[PDB]
Amino acid sequence: HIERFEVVKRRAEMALHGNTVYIGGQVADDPSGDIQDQTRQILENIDRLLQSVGSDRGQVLSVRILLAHREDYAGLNQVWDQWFPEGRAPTRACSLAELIDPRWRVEMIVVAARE
Amino acid sequence: HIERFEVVKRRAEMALHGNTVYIGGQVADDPSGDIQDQTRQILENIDRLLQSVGSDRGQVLSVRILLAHREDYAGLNQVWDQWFPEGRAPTRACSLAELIDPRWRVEMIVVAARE
Amino acid sequence: HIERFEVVKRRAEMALHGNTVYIGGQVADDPSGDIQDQTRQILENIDRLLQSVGSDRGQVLSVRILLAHREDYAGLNQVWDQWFPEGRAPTRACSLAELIDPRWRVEMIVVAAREGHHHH
Repeated sequence: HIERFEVVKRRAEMALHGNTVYIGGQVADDPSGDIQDQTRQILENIDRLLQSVGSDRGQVLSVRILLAHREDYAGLNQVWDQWFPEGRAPTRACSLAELIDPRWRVEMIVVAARE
Repeated sequence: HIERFEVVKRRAEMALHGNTVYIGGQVADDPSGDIQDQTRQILENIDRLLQSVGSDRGQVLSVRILLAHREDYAGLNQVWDQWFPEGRAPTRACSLAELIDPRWRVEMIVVAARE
Repeated sequence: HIERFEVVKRRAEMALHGNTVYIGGQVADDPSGDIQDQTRQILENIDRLLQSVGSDRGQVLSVRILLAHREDYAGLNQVWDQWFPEGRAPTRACSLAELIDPRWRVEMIVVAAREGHHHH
């Protein structure tokens, strides 16, 4: 009784297992912009996915952040550090990575809870 | 007498915690072939591992795919995109990475359910 | 409800969801040391975090290991092999990665169980 969302042959965007939510690699739908813009797009899409299963921004457990360029780290954090409800930031791990599309400045992978 | 010198690797292959399955990084047993062959080997090993604990290919939650070479992306997907039952692909995040053994074309890290 | 530990705007060091423990990216507090030193520092901080919630190093489920330099692989594994009770080491996946601070030789990301009522 795994529930899946936005499913194609290649992937589900999201899978729910009991009360645990898995969200696969998230990138900006419009990767033409800067790190701040792409970060915001990804976080907003995460908001939308979470709301669709009865979760929310305060229920995130872990985020893996794959960052394309070191120079973008401050801009990533500018958006991220203002985002989560007070005292409810998830665990986080950010490193540099080579992503499939050279336009992507960042990719996130998420585990969350659903009450 | 005889003295034996070996390289011995004792791998934590899987850990089960209630109804969630964590699989250690998986690579091809025989990494001499192309991306298609290596991808097939790893997915087949995942079938065997999941079978052994009462899970299956339709119960995968997340797969992190670490691809060694950009040129192998299409070949990875050629196999992957035909693998999963309809509506049952896991969440996925693929990026390029330098792997421990230069022979490996891909490594996969799996979380699955056993219901 | 989720319980979080060592929380700032940027991150919680640890989040507990029922009996599953998530610990975020762990790097050495003092990164001037070699791979063995940094690996020990990281595993000790993981130990402290786990025990604070009633888990322990025999209850880890997965560790993602991001290694900065190929020549450090043997040193990482030397400590790893000295650390965990026989047969109870967690699943792992190690690859080479560029980390944010060039001084960091390794970074680990952890999922663990919190089973029993073990006091530390």
